[PDB]
Amino acid sequence: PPEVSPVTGNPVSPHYIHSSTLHFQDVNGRSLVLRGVNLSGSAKHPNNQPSHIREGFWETAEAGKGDFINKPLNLDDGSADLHLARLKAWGYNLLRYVFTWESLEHAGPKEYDYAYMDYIIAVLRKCKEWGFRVFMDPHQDVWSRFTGGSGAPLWTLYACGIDPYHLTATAAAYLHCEWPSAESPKPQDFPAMIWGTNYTHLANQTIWTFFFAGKTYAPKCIIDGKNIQDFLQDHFIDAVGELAKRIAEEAGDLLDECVIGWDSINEPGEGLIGCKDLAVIPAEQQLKKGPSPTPIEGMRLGMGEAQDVQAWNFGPMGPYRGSRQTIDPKGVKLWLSKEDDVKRGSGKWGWTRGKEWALGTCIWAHHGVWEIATSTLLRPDYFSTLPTNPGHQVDFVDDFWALHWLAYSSRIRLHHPESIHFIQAPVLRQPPKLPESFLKGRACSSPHFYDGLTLMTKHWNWFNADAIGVIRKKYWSIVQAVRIGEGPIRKMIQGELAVLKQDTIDILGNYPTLVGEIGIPYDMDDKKAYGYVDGGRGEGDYSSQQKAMDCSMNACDGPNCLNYAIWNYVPDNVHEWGDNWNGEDLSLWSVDDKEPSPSVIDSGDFSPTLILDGSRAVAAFCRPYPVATVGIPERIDFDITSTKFKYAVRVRADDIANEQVYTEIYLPFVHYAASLNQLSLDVTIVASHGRVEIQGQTLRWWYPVPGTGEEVYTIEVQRNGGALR
Ligand SMILES: CN1C[C@H](NC(=O)Cc2ccc3c(c2)NC(=O)CO3)C[C@H]1CO
Ligand SMILES: [Mg+2]
Repeated sequence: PPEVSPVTGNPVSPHYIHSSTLHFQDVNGRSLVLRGVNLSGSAKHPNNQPSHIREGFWETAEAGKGDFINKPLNLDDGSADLHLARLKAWGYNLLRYVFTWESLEHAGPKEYDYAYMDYIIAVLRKCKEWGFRVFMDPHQDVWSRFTGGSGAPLWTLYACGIDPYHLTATAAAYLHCEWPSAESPKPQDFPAMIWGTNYTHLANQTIWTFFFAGKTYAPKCIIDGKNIQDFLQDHFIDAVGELAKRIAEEAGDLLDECVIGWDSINEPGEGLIGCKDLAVIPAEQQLKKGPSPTPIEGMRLGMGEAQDVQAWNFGPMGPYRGSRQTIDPKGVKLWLSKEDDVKRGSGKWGWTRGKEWALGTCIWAHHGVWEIATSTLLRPDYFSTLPTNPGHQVDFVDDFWALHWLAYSSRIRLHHPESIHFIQAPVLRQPPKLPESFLKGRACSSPHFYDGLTLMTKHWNWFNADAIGVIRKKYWSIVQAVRIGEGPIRKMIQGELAVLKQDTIDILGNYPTLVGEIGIPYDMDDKKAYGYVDGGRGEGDYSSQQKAMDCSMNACDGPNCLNYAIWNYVPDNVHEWGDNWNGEDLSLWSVDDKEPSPSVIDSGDFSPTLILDGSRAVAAFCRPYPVATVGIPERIDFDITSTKFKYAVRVRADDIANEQVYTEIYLPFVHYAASLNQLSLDVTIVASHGRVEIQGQTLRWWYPVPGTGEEVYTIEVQRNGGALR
């Protein structure tokens, strides 16, 4: 690695993690692997406002409030250190830190919650004191909580001319708090993983088109003298930059040593950009479930007109058409009236709206996309090209997302000069070619991956299918994408993670890859493992959950040897409501599943209750792996049943190896302890070269580099006497 930064040309801190090659590297040239969790989804919503509670949901946000203090970690009751000790004891060295635009700018435009950013600083310092590397996640889901997920403050909806209280009657967004109606909600009946379909309902279809391309498809949406595009992007970027600046000015010791970089905006929605025909839902749209209006059908509903729409079920091979369904808004419109914009919109939050921004009527009709009098669609391919140049067919990633990233990454570097750009292309899209003028040899691909079949069906199936192959039309038929049996399924999923690596080197360059999100649902089979069904039979049996996560985790091993962050870790998770967000339940830990310095955790002299009590399928997500390596990682293999761990390293004659520069491997007590009834490893170790040493949950491996060329060394570990109970 170089002696100066490829971004600034200055010398680097000793803690610097290089991100200019296919692997993270410390200053001694050791390849680093960073593995951990997202902390935390609990930060998606304010205190006492879980997704399923409607009381106070709208009122507090209307008053400009947004109390996220002590999320994700309560710094007042001493629980924060225990949680971090548990994560560190599981061997994690990485945290994807979750924060929302709402939590920063809920009071109003440019009225930032500086107390909450100080809280974030206070949490990040504990993380630094516990030895975690962190990168920051500006997080959202289907734009905002008020459109069915998480992210942006309520006032952005009014800024877009939308009356939040008409979203349900229009079916422009499905809110857990208001399912099936705002009058008689039954949050527990909220269909599984339906919240994601909000991306293909009118509110998100509109707002995301504004955000990434307002100047192109909505040129008459002027707000404060700017197109809504700049209004929204400036305000989102300014907010995140305001947090980075604060950290830079008030806690600069965090930068690079702990906070190594910033993720791009989370899973950005595409809106209607690229829609080839507003009259149909393309067969390529992979996710359909429940009532699924086409774009024009949703717009007609947005004007209060009843529509008979197709409903979709999710079957073993993906969505398929069920029965048709009639949505009747009974005349209720989605669009804020002029009167309400004065009382609740522009006049309340403090902006001026342009004369040509028609209110109380559909904004796409106002731009000639369809005619309201006849309810007829006029320009079905309007988002397919540029109105100014119909010859150019749009690519959302290249033409709109990339331009946003350019402005976003610039701000990040402005306040965090040595920041790694963790590049998150839109879900299941390849990243764009980005200019080295902006990457500057300090970037990492941060794609997400989920076992999609397992996540939608909340079941570990005896079959599975190659999602990425289907998207890339690899197979003549979707049936040829199916695999049967653990082996084939695991090999298939490992091959899917390999595509993420291929995307990086082919497109971005010789940079590392890190799976920013990966995980499996624990609320499987109607919560049999929580004891909810079959007269309580199966309570505590996480066999299916353990196999699903073991398969996802194994996919990051093999030849991939990937960095990743598991989704997720929710201190306030419970069996009844899961993660308290849209019925998702992906937490590794729950108080409902229960029956201290850093130095003591490094010592291994802690109680086994810390690493097991409250965990779910801990055998799958707490695994051996090499934190730092002299050379390049070539292959990781770990087997729960036998506890057998095998790691191959490609060592090169030019690599640096000596007494203080060695390979370090985490060996979890969970799999290798003598007993879990001090704690100690009870293992047999076989190394092709060099010597080894054991203390706590840490294995140190000294070996010499080859005299010339490169050779592959191996180390094998296995618990004495089989696996634990
Ligand atoms: C657990 N929830 C799930 C949700 N995010 C997504 O669903 C996006 C996604 C990414 C990668 C994927 C697929 C989907 N689908 C595939 O089939 C394989 O790769 C948000 C997250 C936390 O709240
Ligand atoms: Mg103002």
